[PDB]
Amino acid sequence: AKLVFFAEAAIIGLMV
Amino acid sequence: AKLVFFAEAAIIGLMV
Amino acid sequence: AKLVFFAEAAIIGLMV
Amino acid sequence: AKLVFFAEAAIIGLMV
Amino acid sequence: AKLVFFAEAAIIGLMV
Amino acid sequence: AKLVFFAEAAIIGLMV
Amino acid sequence: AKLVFFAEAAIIGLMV
Amino acid sequence: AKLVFFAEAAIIGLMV
Amino acid sequence: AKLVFFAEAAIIGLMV
Amino acid sequence: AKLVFFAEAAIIGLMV
Amino acid sequence: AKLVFFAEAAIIGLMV
Amino acid sequence: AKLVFFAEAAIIGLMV
Amino acid sequence: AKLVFFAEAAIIGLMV
Amino acid sequence: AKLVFFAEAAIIGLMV
Amino acid sequence: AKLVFFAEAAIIGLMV
Amino acid sequence: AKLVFFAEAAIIGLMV
Amino acid sequence: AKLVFFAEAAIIGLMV
Amino acid sequence: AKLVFFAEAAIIGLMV
Amino acid sequence: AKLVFFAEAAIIGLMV
Amino acid sequence: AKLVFFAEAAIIGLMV
Amino acid sequence: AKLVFFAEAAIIGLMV
Amino acid sequence: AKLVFFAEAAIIGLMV
Amino acid sequence: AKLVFFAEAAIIGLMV
Amino acid sequence: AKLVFFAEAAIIGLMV
Ligand SMILES: [Cl-]
Ligand SMILES: [Cl-]
Ligand SMILES: [Cl-]
Ligand SMILES: [Cl-]
Ligand SMILES: [Cl-]
Ligand SMILES: [Cl-]
Ligand SMILES: [Cl-]
Ligand SMILES: [Cl-]
Ligand SMILES: [Cl-]
Ligand SMILES: [Cl-]
Ligand SMILES: [Cl-]
Ligand SMILES: [Cl-]
Ligand SMILES: [Cl-]
Ligand SMILES: [Cl-]
Ligand SMILES: [Cl-]
Ligand SMILES: [Cl-]
Ligand SMILES: [Cl-]
Ligand SMILES: [Cl-]
Ligand SMILES: [Cl-]
Ligand SMILES: [Cl-]
Ligand SMILES: [Cl-]
Ligand SMILES: [Cl-]
Ligand SMILES: [Cl-]
Ligand SMILES: [Cl-]
Repeated sequence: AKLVFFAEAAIIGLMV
Repeated sequence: AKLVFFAEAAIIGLMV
Repeated sequence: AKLVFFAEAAIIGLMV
Repeated sequence: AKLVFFAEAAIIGLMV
Repeated sequence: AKLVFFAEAAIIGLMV
Repeated sequence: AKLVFFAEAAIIGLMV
Repeated sequence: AKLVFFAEAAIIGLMV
Repeated sequence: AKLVFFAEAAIIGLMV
Repeated sequence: AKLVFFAEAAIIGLMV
Repeated sequence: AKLVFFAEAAIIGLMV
Repeated sequence: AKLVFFAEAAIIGLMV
Repeated sequence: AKLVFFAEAAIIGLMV
Repeated sequence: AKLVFFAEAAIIGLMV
Repeated sequence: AKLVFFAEAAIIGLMV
Repeated sequence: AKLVFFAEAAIIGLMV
Repeated sequence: AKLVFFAEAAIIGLMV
Repeated sequence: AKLVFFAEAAIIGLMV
Repeated sequence: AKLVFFAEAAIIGLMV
Repeated sequence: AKLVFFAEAAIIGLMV
Repeated sequence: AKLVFFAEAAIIGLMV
Repeated sequence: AKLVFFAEAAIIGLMV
Repeated sequence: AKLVFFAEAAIIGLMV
Repeated sequence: AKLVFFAEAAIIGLMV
Repeated sequence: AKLVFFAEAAIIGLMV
């Protein structure tokens, strides 16, 4: 799956 | 180059 | 914000 | 998984 | 139609 | 900002 | 409109 | 050839 | 999953 | 809507 | 910021 | 629908 | 110049 | 095949 | 030419 | 023609 | 933010 | 699943 | 780099 | 047919 | 302007 | 390679 | 006109 | 790399 990253702090990566 | 991330485990970052 | 990645080496993650 | 949205009314969110 | 979401508050879903 | 949704369960929406 | 096909079962064709 | 779909109703699948 | 069609005759649809 | 032209004969213009 | 336009009538211009 | 602007004079906004 | 087509009916071909 | 138009006058359409 | 809008306040549109 | 690959096992490539 | 440049002379860059 | 290809040498085909 | 496949015979893989 | 160009040196123009 | 090539033989390039 | 500009300050131009 | 940038070194900005 | 052509004169081919 592709991996998408967000900066919220904390960085979280979500799978696609 | 653009960096594209995948998750398979292990992360793989591939480039453009 | 979403993190967009480039590689030039240095990896750069910029926030959208 | 990422949720992709369409509208046809019914709203449909499909998972990638 | 494709449904595109925005956040301004309030959520706004606009279509294609 | 644009809104991106993921199904993880729980649905979470992240801003861009 | 463009027609986009998905498989979930059942086929779902959504439009643009 | 790949089949590309439109809807106008009539459904049209054209070959690429 | 997304559905992709090909004309080979016989029409075959492959999942993504 | 965007208009997309094809040639098969006859011309077919399909829309988005 | 860039202005992105939709029409749903109301015209909506959202800022990026 | 997405709204696309052109300048020719006069402005013309066309949609998707 | 390239001709880009929309339909709104009136067909509009704009030059790029 | 897809049809691409150009304004050169005279309008000419080329197949893809 | 295409028209691109920015919010700077004042809204300014630039031609492409 | 472009070549598209699928993993079904067996890998099959379809022409476009 | 992304940076977009225009030639108007004077070159001006607008943020996105 | 569809196979997406990169080259970094090693050729990598990842499944969608 | 992204790898793009074509079929002409012989296969040709070209890169981005 | 449209000619698509790559460079790998050799320049390659492939027909669509 | 961008340059687009077609194979018709004779190769012809059209400006955009 | 394509050059993409960002503003953070300082300008950063990253490539494809 | 919009300025599109490449790098080949020389930086080239072309006008659209 | 993809090769992109422009016309200014002189032809300039730039790459991705
Ligand atoms: Cl945000
Ligand atoms: Cl280095
Ligand atoms: Cl993005
Ligand atoms: Cl997942
Ligand atoms: Cl209804
Ligand atoms: Cl997606
Ligand atoms: Cl074929
Ligand atoms: Cl009908
Ligand atoms: Cl296609
Ligand atoms: Cl801004
Ligand atoms: Cl109304
Ligand atoms: Cl944008
Ligand atoms: Cl021209
Ligand atoms: Cl009407
Ligand atoms: Cl165009
Ligand atoms: Cl699958
Ligand atoms: Cl190596
Ligand atoms: Cl894909
Ligand atoms: Cl042809
Ligand atoms: Cl060489
Ligand atoms: Cl093409
Ligand atoms: Cl202009
Ligand atoms: Cl050099
Ligand atoms: Cl552009």
